Amino acid sequence: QALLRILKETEFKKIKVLGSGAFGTVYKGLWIPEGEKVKIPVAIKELREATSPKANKEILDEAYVMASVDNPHVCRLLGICLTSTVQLIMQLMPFGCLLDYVREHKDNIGSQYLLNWCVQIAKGMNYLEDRRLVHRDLAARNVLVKTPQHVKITDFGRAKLLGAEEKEYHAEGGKVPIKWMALESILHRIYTHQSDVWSYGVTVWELMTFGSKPYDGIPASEISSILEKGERLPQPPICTIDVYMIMRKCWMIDADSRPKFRELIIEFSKMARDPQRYLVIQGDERM
Repeated sequence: QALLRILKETEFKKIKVLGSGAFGTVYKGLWIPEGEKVKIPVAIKELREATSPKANKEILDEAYVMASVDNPHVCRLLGICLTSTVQLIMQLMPFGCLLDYVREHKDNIGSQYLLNWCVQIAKGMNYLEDRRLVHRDLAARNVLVKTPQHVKITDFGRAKLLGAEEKEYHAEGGKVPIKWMALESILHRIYTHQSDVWSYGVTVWELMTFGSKPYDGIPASEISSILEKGERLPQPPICTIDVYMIMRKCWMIDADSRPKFRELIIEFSKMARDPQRYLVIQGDERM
């Protein structure tokens, strides 16, 4: 139940950069246990910014849950460095993220695969919700491919554990993935399990469009007022009215009108067992 290992930042050798963003940077690296000569390849995700004692406490709480995940669709935290800068130690994911996968396999991805990825992502989110984690970071670039049949949700220190009494999380200022965020989050910096549902919706949009960019063209600044105007992301060309109407429910203004992750698992599960009733892909069953 409590498995989290806290390691010395001196036990890691960075080897190459796998990626970098605003929020931090992922290294291909090497763990070398102190007192040991064995070297073991890890991914090292270290946060761009330094953190307050409050920030660390929250990352530390979330980290203890992450280090103990049962679920096939969430990446387990291997270890953590609470040194100068925080570093999450994750297992290497050589296929990379689902966002990349769908962009360069666009022509061989069938309705069956898309709908299965949605079920798996929802299962991982539903499980995180049971562990009381609000993910705050769900996007296609944060779903990793273990095999094309098997995807996993990963975290970069942004998830937040909720006290047994709490239903919200109110966040500080800073950089945010504003085009994946529920409107409450953008307006009031409040996050809940239901704002996670909003992001699931955008992530499913990302997949159904084979890697399209959300609100591409609009600056972050307008997003809030465009959503207030009623605009949402457009219906993807392969979506039936049934799939799209679900995305639209994920982007409802009242977060209690959005579906639950357990309902999302049920809907996409039935769709997943008759893919061609719901997605209209050209050459679909020829892939």
